[PDB]
Amino acid sequence: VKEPTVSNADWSKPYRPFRIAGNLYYIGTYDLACYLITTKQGNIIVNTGLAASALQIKNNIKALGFKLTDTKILLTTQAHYDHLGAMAEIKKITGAKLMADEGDATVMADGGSSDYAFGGHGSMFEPIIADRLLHDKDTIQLGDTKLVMLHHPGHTKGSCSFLFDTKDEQRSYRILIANMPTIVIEKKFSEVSSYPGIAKDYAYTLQAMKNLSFDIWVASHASQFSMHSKHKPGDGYNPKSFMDRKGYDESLDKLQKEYEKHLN
Ligand SMILES: [Co+2]
Ligand SMILES: [Zn+2]
Ligand SMILES: [Zn+2]
Repeated sequence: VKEPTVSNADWSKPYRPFRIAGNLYYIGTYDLACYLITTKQGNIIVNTGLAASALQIKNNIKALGFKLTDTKILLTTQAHYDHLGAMAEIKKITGAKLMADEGDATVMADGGSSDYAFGGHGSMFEPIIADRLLHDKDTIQLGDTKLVMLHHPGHTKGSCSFLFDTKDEQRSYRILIANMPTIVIEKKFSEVSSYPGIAKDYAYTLQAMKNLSFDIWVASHASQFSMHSKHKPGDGYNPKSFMDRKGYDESLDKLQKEYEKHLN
């Protein structure tokens, strides 16, 4: 396994973990977004960072006063090394069930060596095998929390978002953990031959994502939802700073124009 060169220091830069809304917490790096969802029956972790991120993740969970041994479920939005780098390790240590969008099961099982965009040069992250293959609109229940997986292909063949309700003592929130449909290739869709449905998948995702409704959206990278504009370490609890429909729409507009060009 050889993790590709990382030029962006913020991918490994530690960041102080915080509560976003209800039982949703941010436990990722300065730019690689990882989430903890805490329930009465244990916890869900969504994403890791790079290979070395396992230490920070364990520490972040601890720092919020939760227990790593309460981890029951592992999810990802995206089978790329920047979001699955430490997943094999976290799964080993926790013994949690990994649930994955069927579209990415294969790439995950080979550590990214069959990746349509970065394949052919061996494993880019430690292979993981999912205990559950999820399809569009499958639900994941733990205690009183229920997640809906949304198949949002294109970024990866199985990239996906999660839609779920949480509550604090005053209010309930509909949260989208979105995988934004960014384009990873530099060439035209028509030339990406080992992913024949790539253009149709982007078209489907862009349309499906525009029509979603929620109170709060977050993304796979902190920068993609401007997390550092909405929250500083020490802010305390403030779900409302993550209410940002305009931000979401502006982002999908940009990604729509990108889709039209075919690349970046
Ligand atoms: Co299936
Ligand atoms: Zn990616
Ligand atoms: Zn990424």
